[PDB]
Amino acid sequence: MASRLLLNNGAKMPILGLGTWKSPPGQVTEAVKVAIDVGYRHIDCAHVYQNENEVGVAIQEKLREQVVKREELFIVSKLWCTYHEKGLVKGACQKTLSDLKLDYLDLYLIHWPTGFKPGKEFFPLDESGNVVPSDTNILDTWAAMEELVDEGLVKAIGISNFNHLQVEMILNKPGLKYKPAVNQIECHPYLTQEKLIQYCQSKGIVVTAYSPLGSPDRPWAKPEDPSLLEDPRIKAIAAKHNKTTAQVLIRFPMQRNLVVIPKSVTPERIAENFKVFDFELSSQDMTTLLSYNRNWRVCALLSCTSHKDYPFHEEF
Ligand SMILES: NC(=O)c1ccc[n+]([C@@H]2O[C@H](COP(=O)([O-])OP(=O)(O)OC[C@H]3O[C@@H](n4cnc5c(N)ncnc54)[C@H](OP(=O)(O)O)[C@@H]3O)[C@@H](O)[C@H]2O)c1
Ligand SMILES: Cc1ccccc1CC(=O)Nc1cc(C)c(S(=O)(=O)NCC(=O)O)c(C)c1
Repeated sequence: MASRLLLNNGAKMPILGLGTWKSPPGQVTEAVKVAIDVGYRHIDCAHVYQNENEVGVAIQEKLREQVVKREELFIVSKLWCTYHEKGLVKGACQKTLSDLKLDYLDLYLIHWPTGFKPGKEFFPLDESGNVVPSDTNILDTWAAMEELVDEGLVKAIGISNFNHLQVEMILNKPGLKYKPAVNQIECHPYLTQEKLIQYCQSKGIVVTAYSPLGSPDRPWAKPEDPSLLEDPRIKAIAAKHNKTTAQVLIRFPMQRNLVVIPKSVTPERIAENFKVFDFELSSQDMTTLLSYNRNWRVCALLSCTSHKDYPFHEEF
């Protein structure tokens, strides 16, 4: 199938990208270099991951070696919650561009709809442990994001972890200049997101599925949580196609017209995860995979369930 998807800004976004959350600074440079060598042209980053400087080193080296041209790459980053205030958005984007060593981003996303109190702490908590919110609203933050497009800093803007009512809020914003091009959300067989995906696609918004493998290395992974990589039913489907369960889990969202960003710092897995364009899951396989949904969430942002903009109280 097509290796890239058309965005509403006219640009094409590679449907397969490399995730970098939890990728150690001392290993992420080699991971990104190997990914580019193998064919990856889309890298998903974020200032909150604390490794954007090292990711930038890999990108610059490959541009310098002439393995790829800048226009061939699709680099994505995200605005953290403590910079939702209108006057802090540009500076947050500039820090990311400085670390990645690029003069523009192909896509910049609002990481979460929730704004936090500005400061050096990524998760500011009060004397009682709750996250301290900021009195900023999604609409004002969006206007600040639109300004980055007009200034040439980013080619497209989008959102992440927004529920359908929050997406609707932006689409109905008075004076809306640029519609969100992408909504990056958690999606895998245990959290299929049928309703939200249908809603977004019907509005011309491309959906990127994160944690496609169930984020086995998530820090809060409890010793006996569900495990997609070891689900016997998924292993059976992979065996039938002579592919690994990870390849099946990556091919799954692709056939739903979604962009997918598996994360890996292991050279052999980075290469294996890219060999997903040579096989096809049947309609029966897809429907079966969709039946495994349990509404199980890897990223629930539990510390902000009290925030006025917490996205997961709504059904979708
Ligand atoms: N917008 C948001 O709020 C948000 C939230 C969560 C995630 N994300 C993004 O989505 C990306 C992916 O999600 P994620 O990091 O949560 O997890 P993931 O991609 O679902 O899983 C990553 C884990 O799977 C392993 N792995 C990779 N390929 C494998 C293979 N072929 N076989 C067996 N194991 C394999 C990795 O190990 P090794 O690395 O050791 O190989 C790592 O432990 C992120 O890195 C980030 O860019 C964004
Ligand atoms: C428990 C624990 C132990 C060691 C190191 C970190 C943590 C907690 C942790 O990982 N926090 C956290 C960090 C980030 C950076 C995000 S996030 O919002 O950035 N989502 C992940 C992503 O975007 O890939 C979230 C939700 C929680």
